Amino acid sequence: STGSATTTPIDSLDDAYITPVQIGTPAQTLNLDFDTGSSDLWVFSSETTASEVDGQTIYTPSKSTTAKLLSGATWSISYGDGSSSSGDVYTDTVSVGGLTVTGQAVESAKKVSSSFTEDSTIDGLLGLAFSTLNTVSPTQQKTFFDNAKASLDSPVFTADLGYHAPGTYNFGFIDTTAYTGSITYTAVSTKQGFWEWTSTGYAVGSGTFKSTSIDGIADTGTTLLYLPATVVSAYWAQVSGAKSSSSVGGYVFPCSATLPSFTFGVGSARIVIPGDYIDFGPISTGSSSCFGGIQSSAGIGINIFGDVALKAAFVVFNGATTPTLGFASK
Ligand SMILES: NCc1ccc(C(F)(F)F)cc1
Ligand SMILES: NCc1ccc(C(F)(F)F)cc1
Repeated sequence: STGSATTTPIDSLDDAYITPVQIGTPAQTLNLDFDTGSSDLWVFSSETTASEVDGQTIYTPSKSTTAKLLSGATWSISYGDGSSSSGDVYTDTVSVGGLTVTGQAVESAKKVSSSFTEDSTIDGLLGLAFSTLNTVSPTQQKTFFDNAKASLDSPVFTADLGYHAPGTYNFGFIDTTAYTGSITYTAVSTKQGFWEWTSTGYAVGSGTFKSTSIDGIADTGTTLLYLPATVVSAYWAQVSGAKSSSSVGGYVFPCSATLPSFTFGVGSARIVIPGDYIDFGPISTGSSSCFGGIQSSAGIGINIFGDVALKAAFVVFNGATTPTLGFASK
């Protein structure tokens, strides 16, 4: 079987993408952030502290005839940005675009950090990294993808994120009408639990392609592109007036400038990120300084191919026994 769902940017900057997901019987529809950088399906719920909820749709297990409390199980997660949440665990039926999984672990948030409370458009996360990163204790739980793998026609899902426009998450099949040319596949290391791969190099604008290995993760749950300091310096050196700002915490540039494109290598193929994709607008309302979509990974410890890069391509997450990542222009 297969599944297909539309994903929609939450704001005018493509800061995140939400996808409707049906939980429980009868269905309770929540808009979740599909995150290939984590492995927990957690939701705002009727158990979440009342002061920590500001407009989100909540999951109510007491109204679901298929929800079962997973006795003794707890979860606690901390994200690379300092976000955090925790609670208990239910099992319930979960459907994504027609694709249904029974007995999926649904982690009910009892406490959420402020960054989640202030985001009224995101009702929770659906993790799509490898199940070894799941935080449920004492019994680790499988992701939605891992539980659906056996029933899928093909053990793959694809991300087709839009630039200021809706996109598509497909489960179980590859839409050959959604990309141009061929798909270039590259090896994935699962040793850290991520969709970790190695890019073959980069180029800035119309400049020479620099062949160099960049190890990083494909993360739909991260907004920006985080690359080594040498690469990021070479990019912003081509933008007049650009500078790294300690008070802002990243590279900023004059909003009147035009940004060059950024190319990254996938094997022998090249994915081109248009310069417009790197513009994330004024650092504050009315400011003439704009925030850059390519930032240094030095403070993070790992390079992250976030939405800025991924939305420039059709991306195949091949969860075969030897997992691979496929990239294609679109
Ligand atoms: N999108 C989930 C995520 C967030 C942060 C990280 C970090 F910081 F650990 F790399 C990995 C995955
Ligand atoms: N990378 C996972 C993630 C996704 C969204 C958020 C936000 F936007 F809610 F802060 C935090 C962490």
